[PDB]
Amino acid sequence: VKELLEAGVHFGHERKRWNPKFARYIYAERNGIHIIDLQKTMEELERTFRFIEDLAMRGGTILFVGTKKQAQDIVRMEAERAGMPYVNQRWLGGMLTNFKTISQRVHRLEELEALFAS
RNA sequence: CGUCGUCAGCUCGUGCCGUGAGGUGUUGGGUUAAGUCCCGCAACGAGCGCAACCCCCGCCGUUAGUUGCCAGCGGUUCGG
Ligand SMILES: [Mg+2]
Ligand SMILES: [Mg+2]
Ligand SMILES: [Mg+2]
Repeated sequence: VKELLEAGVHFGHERKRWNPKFARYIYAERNGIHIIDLQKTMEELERTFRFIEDLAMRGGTILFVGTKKQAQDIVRMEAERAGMPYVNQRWLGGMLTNFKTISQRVHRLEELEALFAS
């Protein structure tokens, strides 16, 4: 019910542009495309999802980062529905390490939403 | 105080990179008088600069008329 759908379009990408440390999961090469194996894919999906199901109800927050044209609005839609923050548009330089500084930009957003209804 | 020159610049906080000096921000294309602004961006902002806030000169209005003008019967030293 997982790989029945994951075998839809959700596997098989970039030809001859490959980071070869990813070759654990890389299955074959047909029409140039490095097709990715689905078995280790789904077990690695469980390895992620066990951690997500732990640290998602432990008060832990997920930060959904996606910048390409392909993954913009389907990150923006599915990111706001668990309270989890996202970056739909260009994710800036140091939102995380410089978080205490970009908190000032969030507060300027709040003190500008004060100036909207003003 | 003159000067580079009213020239568009010089920086900082924090983050990143770099052993380090130091970058980055401030590069790039566009744009203006301008580091002016926006689009991308390891940058996000901020400070002094620029601009604007000041004043004159421009037009119009309100108030005010011992300057000002004939519109007015009309004096008339016959002259604002
Ligand atoms: Mg500096
Ligand atoms: Mg270091
Ligand atoms: Mg400036």
